[PDB]
Amino acid sequence: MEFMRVLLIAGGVSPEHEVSLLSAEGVLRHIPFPTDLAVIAQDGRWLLGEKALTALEAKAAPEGEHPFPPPLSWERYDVVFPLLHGRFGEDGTVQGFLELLGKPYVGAGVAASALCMDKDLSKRVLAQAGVPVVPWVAVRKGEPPVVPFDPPFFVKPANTGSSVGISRVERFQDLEAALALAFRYDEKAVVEKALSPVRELEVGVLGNVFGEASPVGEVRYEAPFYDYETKYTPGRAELLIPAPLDPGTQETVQELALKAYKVLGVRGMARVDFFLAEGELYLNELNTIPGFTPTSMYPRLFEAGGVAYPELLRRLVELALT
Amino acid sequence: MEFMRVLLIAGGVSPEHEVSLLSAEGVLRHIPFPTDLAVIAQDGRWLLGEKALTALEAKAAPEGEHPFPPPLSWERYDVVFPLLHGRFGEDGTVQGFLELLGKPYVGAGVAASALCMDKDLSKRVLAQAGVPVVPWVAVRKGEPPVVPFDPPFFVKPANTGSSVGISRVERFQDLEAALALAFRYDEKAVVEKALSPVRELEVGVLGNVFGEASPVGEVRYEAPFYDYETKYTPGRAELLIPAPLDPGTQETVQELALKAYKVLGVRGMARVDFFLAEGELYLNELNTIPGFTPTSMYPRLFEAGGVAYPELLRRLVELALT
Repeated sequence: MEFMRVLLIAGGVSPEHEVSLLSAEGVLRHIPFPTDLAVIAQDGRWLLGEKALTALEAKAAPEGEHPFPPPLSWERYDVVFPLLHGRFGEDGTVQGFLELLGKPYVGAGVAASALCMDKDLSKRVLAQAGVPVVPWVAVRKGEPPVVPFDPPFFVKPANTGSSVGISRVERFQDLEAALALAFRYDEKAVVEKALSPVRELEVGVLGNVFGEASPVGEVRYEAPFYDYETKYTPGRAELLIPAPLDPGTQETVQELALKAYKVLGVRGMARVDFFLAEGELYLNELNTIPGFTPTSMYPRLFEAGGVAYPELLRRLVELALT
Repeated sequence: MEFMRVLLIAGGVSPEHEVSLLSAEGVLRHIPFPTDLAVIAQDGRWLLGEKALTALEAKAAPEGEHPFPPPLSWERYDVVFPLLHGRFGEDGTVQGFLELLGKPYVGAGVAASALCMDKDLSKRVLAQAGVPVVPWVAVRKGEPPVVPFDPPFFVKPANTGSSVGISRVERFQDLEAALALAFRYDEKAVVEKALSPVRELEVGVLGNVFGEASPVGEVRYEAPFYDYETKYTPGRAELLIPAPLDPGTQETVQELALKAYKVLGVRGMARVDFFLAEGELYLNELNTIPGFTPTSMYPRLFEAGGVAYPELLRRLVELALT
């Protein structure tokens, strides 16, 4: 039989554009099938063929040669891997386009993608299904906010990512300004109760609707410091795998992740992020297209779960076709 | 100033293709702005310019000349009215495409469109918000059904329309076959408790998120009969406007419709259908792109609400831009 052909799309117009491009190099090298690359420049225009690869020589591609509907053959590929993050990546827009093209693609479908990107709607569905989430309330522009809890809380646009337009309100006197800021990115915002101390845990899921979970990982912040020999050392995000979790908590994180995954009907993959506070777990968010770089959590979690990077990529493609 | 230019897209690949095409003639004649037409043939291919208009000469267009991404200028229009129903019409796919094109369009966005087309997810959100819906349960292929109620119930694929793949189960012995049928159209199905007697009411909403409601209408079936003078007379669907509703029930139907509309963040319009049984109301479904023909309920409801057909069309375009 002939080789199966995959089309990798990377870059994107969201602020996570550089993270995406960074993943491409790794996906191209390890995907177990011949793979072509197409890049979406920060300005929305696409780069195909030669220009796309050259684009991988930089941290970002503000270029763009082809206006949206790119002159791409599409018929030459069995599956499309839209490795794009946030707005115009994980929100169902690209998925919708690919559906109209009749092309099988990696990851969540239109409904699941759009839902998971809306902080309000996703939480409503999860709460309805019995999954714990942090107390929240949605607020729309023009509408009087009615936060049913303490002043320490986050305010953020409902359908965005990368922490853009987000504010941590200390006093109601600031709530007004915070919403006005958020509304600059989405007419709908959400106000979530800020927890403290709290720990962040992340788990990966692989499969169509009924998936398998990876071990649990923890995201820990390392403050900058003055080292005895090297002197100044910058702050850094530390990914702990496996997470130092007590007997039973790991199992509960995994069950909640898989349950939420099944309810929302997610396909292919998802990195589910949680908050752990006072021995209590809270589903924070589901990411249908998690970062895929070597340092990235999702691939490292499954590596610890016994699934090699190339194996992970191969399974994602196979799931797209089933 | 120059005339504003609108692009009407009609037809579609869903079984409601003929209903859509039928609307086009009426929209083209009454939309208060110069409007161009593009038709999506039943085979998925598009018809532009001259061929599109000629297509309006028949009840259906199985033709199609241009493969999906049609050679349409897009830049020549201020707003796009995708008057397509069901699958590849109201499910967020076309909406996603238009978003990537940066084109303002009539009706619900991607999230709301996909949600409203999923019978399971939409009900979960509505139940979460306190809106009454008929008891239901979602069942996925391979999963053991666990219906928490009586045997008389409907079984249907979760994300389809036009009543395709639907079955009315009389006895559990038939449940098996029913799901197998539904799964032929969607890996996820829903089992809803069938009510009886029950009446069907429909209300229209117009606006972005916070809308205004039209008067309430009732859908009544007229059985075929032998007339004294004309003899045989076929069965027919009777649209009663206003619906003969007791004092207070009309007001409750309207409140629930507007509340559901606001929660789901629907934009532009929606025809909300309800079930009335034992003095109890149940939100049946929200249709983001309701039929738009002269006999159609949505336009007639707003006509009764004082909004002329041309006025309705004009407002839909204005909302797309705000």
